[PDB]
Amino acid sequence: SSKVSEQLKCCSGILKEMFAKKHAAYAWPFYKPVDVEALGLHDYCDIIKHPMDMSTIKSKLEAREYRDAQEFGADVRLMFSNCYKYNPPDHEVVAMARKLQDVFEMRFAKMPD
Ligand SMILES: CC(=O)N1CCN(Cc2cccc(C)c2)c2ccccc21
Repeated sequence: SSKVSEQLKCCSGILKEMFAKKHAAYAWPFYKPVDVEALGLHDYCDIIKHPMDMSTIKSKLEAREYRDAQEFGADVRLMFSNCYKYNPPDHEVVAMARKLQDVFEMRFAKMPD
C-alpha cells in the first residue's frame, strides 16, 4: 500500500501484456535470453555488454530487484536498445522490437499517479 508498490504492480501488468498471445507475433524473440550459441550470434557478447530479456525482467520483478518503475523501465529499454545496437537496422527483429516497444511505451506512459 504505497505509490511505489502500486507502480510496480502496474509494471508486472505491463510485462504480462507483453507476454500475451495478442502480441506474440512480434514479442517472441524477447521472451528468453539471446541464445549466444546460435549460428550467427557468436559475436553477441562482444557487442552486447548487458543482455536483457522479458523472462529475466519477470524474475527480477518477482525477486523485488526493482526499487521502482523507472528501474523496471530501464531494463525494458535495455532489452530494446540491445536489439537495435546488435542487429542490422533492416532486420525483421528490429521491426518486431519497435512494435513491442510501442506497446510498452504507451502503457508505461499512462501509469497512474
Ligand atoms: C532479440 C535479438 O536480438 N535476437 C537476435 C536475432 N534473432 C534472430 C532472428 C531470425 C529471424 C527472425 C527473427 C525475428 C529473429 C533472434 C532470435 C531469437 C531471439 C533473439 C534474437
